[PDB]
Amino acid sequence: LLLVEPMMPFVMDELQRNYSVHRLYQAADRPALEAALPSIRAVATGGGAGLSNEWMEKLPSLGIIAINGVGTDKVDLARARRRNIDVTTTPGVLADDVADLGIALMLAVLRRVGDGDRLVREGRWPLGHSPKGKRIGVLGLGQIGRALASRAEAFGMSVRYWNRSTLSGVDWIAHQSPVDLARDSDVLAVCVDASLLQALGPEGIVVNVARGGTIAGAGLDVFVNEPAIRSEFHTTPNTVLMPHQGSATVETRMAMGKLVLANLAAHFAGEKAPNTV
Amino acid sequence: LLLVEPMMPFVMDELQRNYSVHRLYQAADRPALEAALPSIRAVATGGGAGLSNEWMEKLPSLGIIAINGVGTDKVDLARARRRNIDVTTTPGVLADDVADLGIALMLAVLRRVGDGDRLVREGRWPLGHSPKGKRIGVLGLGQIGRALASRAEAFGMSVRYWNRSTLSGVDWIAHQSPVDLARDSDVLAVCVDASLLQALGPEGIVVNVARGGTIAGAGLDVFVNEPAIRSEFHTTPNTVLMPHQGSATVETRMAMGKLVLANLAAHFAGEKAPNTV
Repeated sequence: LLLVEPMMPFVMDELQRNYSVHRLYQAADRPALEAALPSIRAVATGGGAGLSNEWMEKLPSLGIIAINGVGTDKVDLARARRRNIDVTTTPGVLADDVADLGIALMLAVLRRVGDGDRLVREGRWPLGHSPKGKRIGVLGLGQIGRALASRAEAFGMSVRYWNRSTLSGVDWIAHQSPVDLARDSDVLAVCVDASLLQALGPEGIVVNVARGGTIAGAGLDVFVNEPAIRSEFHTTPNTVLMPHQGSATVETRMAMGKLVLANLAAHFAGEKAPNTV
Repeated sequence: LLLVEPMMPFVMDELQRNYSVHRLYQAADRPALEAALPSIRAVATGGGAGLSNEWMEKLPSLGIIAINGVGTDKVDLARARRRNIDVTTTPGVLADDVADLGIALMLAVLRRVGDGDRLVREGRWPLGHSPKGKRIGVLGLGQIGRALASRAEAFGMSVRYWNRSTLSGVDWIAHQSPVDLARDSDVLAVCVDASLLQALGPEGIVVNVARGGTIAGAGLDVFVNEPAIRSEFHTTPNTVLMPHQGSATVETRMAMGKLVLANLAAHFAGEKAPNTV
């Protein structure tokens, strides 16, 4: 198969067992890759790389593109369909961990875990804030959104959210719009402005986990244009940053690999891949 | 009154209102302090400073020593009692926040929040671990211990503890001894060895919140001999450190100050202070 990207060593080993694997990225198998083109039926890739139309046209036998991830911007979905190729993903596997990091970053800002850690490390050794009884506003109550809210309930936080729709079974309150949400939040969780930022007040904080002195802090794991990131952040204050590590756990990556394996053996088994999109 | 230590500006203001306050630590009121000695009935202090016997003997009218804290090693309890002095504390106020930091440090090690934050800040931009389905062993299931366990349940963790006694109402399992606990834990929470450390294995981690390559990490907020702390820590790996910030929140310190105020006005009101110990 065509392995467009490296995945985990042990997702690799699961491949080199069932499959003769040609890695697009390794020079040491460019020849045998070229050879194999007509007898290549499977591509394993990630959301970031996808599979260009050029490469697709190079693979006449290709029947499946298995995406280690849920991103589809890097592959032409309908085009594969017209070539009768199955394009799969790995749904419902990463939200919890993304929600863990969101909470971790939150405690990190709340409790000065960055500023506090360096000051000991920088042999330099300010009161923090408790989450208890504070309004957590959640922007986008999806999978990641719900996970993060319940986790936030354990800290004595009251949940409010923006919405898209209202959720049954919980006592969380829904706000009409994002600014409504901000004016009623002590910590804003972005799980999908200046004026929004301004409505959070000087005690409030923002926590990013999705895409890229008037506020008291921010914990950001995702930024616009990455990783050539603003620069001021590393300088800013009351800021905890992450190299987009939302889903970066062994467990999640292992859960995602197994899914990728599952759609593979399925297709080679004459079946329609279960995670076809 | 005798204010042995600084407390929060607004605990201060609550004092300078009801009380003529002489700060032992400020030179600018050493005279008026000396004067006041015989007409001083109240000391406000913290666990670290207490009130030496020498000073106690200097204060003939003293009827109350209000401790902003629960530490009593820095004051002779029975001696005050024999002088009929009421020594109060501020119980049941800080456990939750100490448990918050314990969890925060945990996520911090689990999810490489230190190593991850600097690498972005150090413009340098390793898979982490999820807590879900991992055994959290709790060493000392007291107030802080219980708070921390429930918070850990929200992350999909299974609670085990060492014990002192068994807790009704929950499905947490009790282990006979500390080493038994270690051999059955993925994260060890110290809330009260080499062999214990060794029983945690190479994936396990230790999180300190109480007193001072064979393990995968550690988050320490309290160390032996502080703050002249080992030094190797700042060098060690997979380590998040805190300048003993267990209780360092505004809310907790505010909750503690109010208690201290309460025992004060009580005693001057001819009553027996409520937090007398």
